[PDB]
Parts: sequence; structure tokens; C-alpha cells
Amino acid sequence: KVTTVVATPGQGPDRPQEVSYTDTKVIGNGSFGVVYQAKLCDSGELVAIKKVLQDKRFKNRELQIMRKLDHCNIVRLRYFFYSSGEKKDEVYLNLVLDYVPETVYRVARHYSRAKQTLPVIYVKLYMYQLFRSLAYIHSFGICHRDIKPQNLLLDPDTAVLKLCDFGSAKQLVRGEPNVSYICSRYYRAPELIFGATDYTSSIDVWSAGCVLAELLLGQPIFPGDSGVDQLVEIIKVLGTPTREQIREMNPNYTEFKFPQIKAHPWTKVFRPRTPPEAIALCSRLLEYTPTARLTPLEACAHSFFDELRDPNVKLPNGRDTPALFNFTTQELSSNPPLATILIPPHA
Ligand SMILES: CN(c1ncnc2[nH]c3cc(Cl)ccc3c12)[C@H]1CCCN(CCC#N)C1
Repeated sequence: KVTTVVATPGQGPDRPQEVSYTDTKVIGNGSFGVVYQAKLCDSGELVAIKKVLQDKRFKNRELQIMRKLDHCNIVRLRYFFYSSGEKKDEVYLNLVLDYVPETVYRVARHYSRAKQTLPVIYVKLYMYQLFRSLAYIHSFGICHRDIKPQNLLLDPDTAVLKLCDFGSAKQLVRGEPNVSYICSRYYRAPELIFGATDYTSSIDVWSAGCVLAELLLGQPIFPGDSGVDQLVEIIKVLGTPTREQIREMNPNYTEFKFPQIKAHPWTKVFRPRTPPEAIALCSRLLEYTPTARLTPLEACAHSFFDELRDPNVKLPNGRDTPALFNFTTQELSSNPPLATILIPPHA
């Protein structure tokens, strides 16, 4: 019932520390390993414990990356420790992380299954915090490579969003190739489908655009049945990519031949009452040419998020909005002048 381990703190002084926890239960199992909920005996706080078999055959920088990160929109790593487990001669890594009760996937599904869509204030708040989280990691050159609603945790009372699951993440280095079959299919950037190994952090921006469109639509905008059919789904919205767009995606595939299909108007992709600013923003994320997509910090600055910078904005439940403007130098480093838009005069 009470488990006591000696664990290393996620950040700060390296000295190991005795940690006890109880009330453990499984909250999810899959390709990511097993994630448990538990309660810290010391403080009584709920935590998540992610348990991952250490398998040389599968690359994984999750611990390395998480020990470096400290941001209000990224799930915090509290401790880590090694243990035995199911495979009775191998070693498991255990990550003790913050517990966050909901996910964007479940909250969106709640409306979608009732033939509603997520109220617009929450689309603004969640998308904005996701772009903040992306601006933060991209400033270290770290690409998440698995942005999707299942990996976005939410506190429904405070509207705080926290990015999680860095099992696919990697520090991208110019000139060093990266694997092309990456990202969950529906959220996979087209340059990855075209087999690019020299891609950049903008593949996360495409995935974020897929999340935004999905929150506006009530279902994935690009529900491909296969790695290849994923491209067909994209084309049936954006139209057939031109030769130059393919050259921007992967120079080695420009001779690609596909039937000529014209784009579907953005204003007809979404239902009539969709806020035009959200459509506008979506059109600048879901672009074939990877360098044409907005950067996360540019996205934060988009007019779609102006309501969040209003001094009188409030959560529907009457509470104040969460922290939105406590930008750091590291966070603003891609475009420091942008602070004058991102940080409103009242903050
Ligand atoms: C719902 N949820 C969680 N629910 C409450 N708190 C949590 N903290 C976390 C810290 C981390 Cl890094 C990861 C997950 C959680 C998490 C998981 C369930 C298992 C799947 N996973 C996403 C894939 C991975 N990996 C979401």
C-alpha cells in the first residue's frame, strides 16, 4: 500500500531523496509504457508515475529533455528512479510527474459526442498555452514530434494546459538526419509523409494546426487510413501541392504526380459560426511549405488570442484566467521584440 523509494529530483540539487507514495492505480497503458496515479505521502498531492522499460532497441530522450525544462505549460518532472518490473531481468525508468486531471482529447470529445464544439474561450486558452509550450521547447531546439490532443493535459477548473509525453522528442541539429515515420498519423506534417529527414520544429506547428482545426470541427480534420492515405486526406482540403511546395517539403520528391484537386475554401471547411479569426489562424498553420507556417511565438501574437490580452477577460466559471504573460527571455528569444504585443500594458 505504501511504496518507499529513493529517487533523484527532476531538477535542482542532485542529492537523492526518500519518497513514499500510496493509492497507486493505472490511468493508462500503451506504447508509451504504463502511467499510474499515486498520492505522495509527504504532502498528500496526487502525482503521475510513468514507467518505461529501458530497451536499447528504441531511442528515447524523455528523461534527458525533461530534466532541462521548466515552464508553466509543460508537465513538471518531480523525481525519477530505476526499478525492476514485468520483464524479470530488465531495468525500468520511473518518472514521477505532476498529475493533471483531464486531457484536451476527453474535453473535446465531451462536446463533440453531444454534437457541440468546445466553447471558443477554451479554444483560445488551450491553443494559446500550447503555442507557449512550443515556443519554450523550440527555443532549445527541442521538437516534440507527437503533438496531439491526447498529449495535452488540462486542469478544468483553472484552465491550465500542460504539454506531456516527451517520448518522441528530440533536439534537432542542422545537418543530422531525423526519422521520417514520426508523429501520430492524423497530426503528421506532410513533409514527414514525403520522407523528409531534414525537417524542423515547424512539424509541431502543423500538428498544432491539426489540433486547432479539430477543436473547431469536432473531429480530426485529416483522418487518414494509412501513412499514404494521410496525404490524400490533406490534399482533399488544401488541394494538390505544387511542385515548388513539394520542393520545400522534400527536394527529392518534386517529380511526385497526383491528380489536380483544388483547395476547399477555408470558410467552408468549418461551420458557418466558426470565428473567422480562428479560420484565419488555421490557414497560417496548415501550410504545405514548412517555412511559411507561423512560429509558435508568432501564433501566440495572432489576433485570434487578443481576447486573452483584454484586462477584463474572465473564465466562464468567473475565475481569473491562468498565467499567460509571464514570458522569460529564453521564451522570447526567437523574436524578442514580440514582447510588446505578447505582454499587454496591464501586465
Ligand atoms: C491522462 N494522462 C495523465 N493524467 C494525469 N496526469 C498525468 N501526468 C502525466 C505526465 C506525463 Cl509525462 C504523461 C501523462 C500524464 C498524465 C496520461 C495517461 C497515459 C497517456 N498519457 C499520454 C501519453 C504519454 N506518456 C496521458
